[PDB]
Amino acid sequence: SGFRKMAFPSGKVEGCMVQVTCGTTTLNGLWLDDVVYCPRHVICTSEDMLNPNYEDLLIRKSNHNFLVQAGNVQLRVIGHSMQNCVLKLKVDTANPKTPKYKFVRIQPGQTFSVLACYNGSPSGVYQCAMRPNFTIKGSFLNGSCGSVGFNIDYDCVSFCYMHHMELPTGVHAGTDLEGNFYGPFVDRQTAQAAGTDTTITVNVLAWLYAAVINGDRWFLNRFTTTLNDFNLVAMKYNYEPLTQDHVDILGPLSAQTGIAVLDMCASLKELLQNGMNGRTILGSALLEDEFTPFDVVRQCSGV
Amino acid sequence: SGFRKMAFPSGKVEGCMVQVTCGTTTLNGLWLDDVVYCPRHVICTSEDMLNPNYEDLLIRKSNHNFLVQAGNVQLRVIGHSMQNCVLKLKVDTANPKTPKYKFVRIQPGQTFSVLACYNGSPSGVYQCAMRPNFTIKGSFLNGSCGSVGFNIDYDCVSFCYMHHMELPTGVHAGTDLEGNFYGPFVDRQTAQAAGTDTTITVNVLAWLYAAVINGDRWFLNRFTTTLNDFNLVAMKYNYEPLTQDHVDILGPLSAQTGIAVLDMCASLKELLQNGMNGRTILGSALLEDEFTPFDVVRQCSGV
Ligand SMILES: *C(=O)[C@H](C[C@@H]1CCNC1=O)NC(=O)[C@H](CC1CCCCC1)NC(=O)c1cc2ccccc2[nH]1
Ligand SMILES: *C(=O)[C@H](C[C@@H]1CCNC1=O)NC(=O)[C@H](CC1CCCCC1)NC(=O)c1cc2ccccc2[nH]1
Repeated sequence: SGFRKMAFPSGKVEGCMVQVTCGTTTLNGLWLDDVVYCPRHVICTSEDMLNPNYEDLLIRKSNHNFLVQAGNVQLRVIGHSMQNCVLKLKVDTANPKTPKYKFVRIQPGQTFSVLACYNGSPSGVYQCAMRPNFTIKGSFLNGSCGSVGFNIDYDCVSFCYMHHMELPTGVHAGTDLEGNFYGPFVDRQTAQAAGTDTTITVNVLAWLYAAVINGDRWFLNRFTTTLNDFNLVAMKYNYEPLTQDHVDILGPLSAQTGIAVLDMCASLKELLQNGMNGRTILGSALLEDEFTPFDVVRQCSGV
Repeated sequence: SGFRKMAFPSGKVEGCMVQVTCGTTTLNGLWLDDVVYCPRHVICTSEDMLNPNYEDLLIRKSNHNFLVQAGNVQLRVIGHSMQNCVLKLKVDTANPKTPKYKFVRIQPGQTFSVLACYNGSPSGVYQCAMRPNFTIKGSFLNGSCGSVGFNIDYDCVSFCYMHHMELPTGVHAGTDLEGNFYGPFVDRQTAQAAGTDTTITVNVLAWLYAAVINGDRWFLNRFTTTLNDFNLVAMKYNYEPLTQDHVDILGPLSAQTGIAVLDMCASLKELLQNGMNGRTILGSALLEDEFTPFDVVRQCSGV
C-alpha cells in the first residue's frame, strides 16, 4: 500500500552526465556513445541574448572552445554541429556507461523523471508532468540547463526532455533531445510567458482509482453520469475534455476496482462542484493530475 | 525556482541491490563489501509467524539454504549470522560497486530517499520522512522488503532504513541497518498498530520559508508572536512543540528571506486557526511537514 510521487531509478542517466563550458558559461551535457548533447545557448554571450544568430555564433567557434569534463577526466571535442536548439559535440571517447536508449518526444499530460544536475554532477531526482501548455513545474536553479527528463522501460532509457530556461511564472521550458522546443518558446530573450493551462482530467481519474485501491473511498457515490454531461462540467472547471479513448485507457483500473469510469466521473463532478469538505485523498487536499493511468498501474500493482 | 519533493540520485544504491531467497520467500538484500544484509523474517515460514524464535530458526539453516542473486550472477554464501532483526550473509565476492557508506540511525522528523525494489531490481525512488510515531508513509508492495532508505553527502551513502512490514493503516515499519526497529514494532504477527502521530512543526516553518523564496507571500503578516504563545497554539493543533534549537536551525532561512522566525510563527498560527481560504502554497492546500530546513536550503540555494 501507499502512493507516492515516484521517479525512475536514476543511475543509468547519472552515468551520462558531463559538464560543458563555453567562455564563462557552464551547464550540463548528456554523453551517449561519442556525442555530448547540450543546449545551444551555451554559446551565447550576455551581449547578444536578445536576437542571437546561432548559425553565426557557431561558425565562429572551434572544437577547442568547448571544454567537456566527465568526472575528473577532460574529453577532447573533435567535432561540433547544431541540431535545432541542441548542440552535438563529437568527442574522441565513447561513453562506456551508455545505456540502451531512445529519443522520444512526449505528449502533454505524460509524466517523466528529471535528474537535476549542476556542473555535470547529479543533485536530485523528481517526477514531473508535461503540462497542457507545454511547460513543466520543475525545480531548477542557475546551472541546471542541460539536465534531462526520461522514462525507463525494462533497461532502455527514453530521453524526452532537456532543460533550457525558466519563464517569468517560475515554470520551466525546454526541448526534446532533437532540440525541438516543447511549446511556443524560443532560446532568446523575450517577454515570452506560459499560456493558459488546464487540468489533466484522465490523470485525475487515474489518481482517484489509486485512492480507491489504497482505501480512500469517501468520495464514491451511487451515481453515474454520461460522458457529455461530464464534459460540460469539465469545461466549466478548466479541465480537459475526456475522450472515449481516455475511458478505454482507464479500463484496467475500472476492472480492478469494480467502479465504472462514468461512475468515477460522477464522483469527480461532485468533488468539483462541492469541494472536499475538509477531507483529503491520498494525503492531498487538491485533485492531483500528475499521475498517468500507467503510473498508477505500475505503482499499485496488486493493491 | 520551483520546489519539488526531490530524492537523492539512486545509482550508488542501485549497484548494491541483490535478491535473497530462502525457501519460498524472496526479498531484497543490500550487498556491501562481502556482506549481504536483509530482513531476518526471510527465514520465517507461514506456520510460525505468530511467535517465531529466530535463534532456533537460524540454527536450523545452512549457507546453501540462502540463494543470493546479483543481476544474473549467483553469489555463494559462505557464512550467516543475525544482528538484531537483520541477517548478515557473508558471500565469497566483494561488491565491486560498493560506495563509500555509513550506517546512521535517523530521528523522527528527518527525511531520506527510498529505493523501492522487487526481486533485487530497483523500481522507483521517492522521498520520505520518519514520522514522530516512527512509521513512514511509503509505497511498498509484496516483495519490497529489504529495500533501503538513505541520504547522500558528497559521495558517501548514509543508509538509515531497511523495510520490513506494513501496518494495518497502510504505513510502513522497518529497522536501521544494525537491525534495530524504529518504534515499538516487532517482526512477528500481532495486532501492532501505528500510535498517535503529530505534525513536524520545524519542517512546516521550513516549507513556509521555501514558499517565500519561491514567491508565495500571501500568508505573511505584520505580526510576531512569542515562542510560548505559539506553542500553546501548536499543542491545540497536534503540532510538535517548537524549541529554541529549532528557531536557531531556521536562522539561515530567516536571514535569507528577512522574516524572523517568530514572525513566520505568527503566520503559521493564523493558517492553523483560519485555514487557507481557498488558496495554495507551493501547489499544496495543506501545510507540508516532510521537508527539513536542510532540504529547503539544499534545493532553494540562491532562490
Ligand atoms: C541554465 O542553466 C539556465 C536555467 C535557469 C536558471 C534559473 N532557473 C532556470 O531554469 N537558463 C537561463 O538562465 C536562461 C538562459 C537564456 C540565455 C539566452 C537564450 C535563452 C535562455 N535564461 C532564463 O531562464 C530567464 C531569463 C529571464 C529574464 C526575465 C524573466 C525570466 C527569465 N528567464
Ligand atoms: C516484504 O516484502 C513484505 C512487505 C509488505 C508487503 C505489503 N506491503 C509491505 O510493506 N513484508 C510482509 O509482508 C510482512 C511479513 C511478516 C513476516 C513475519 C514477521 C513480520 C513480517 N507482513 C506484513 O507486512 C503484514 C501482515 C499483516 C497482517 C495483518 C495486518 C497487517 C499486516 N502487515
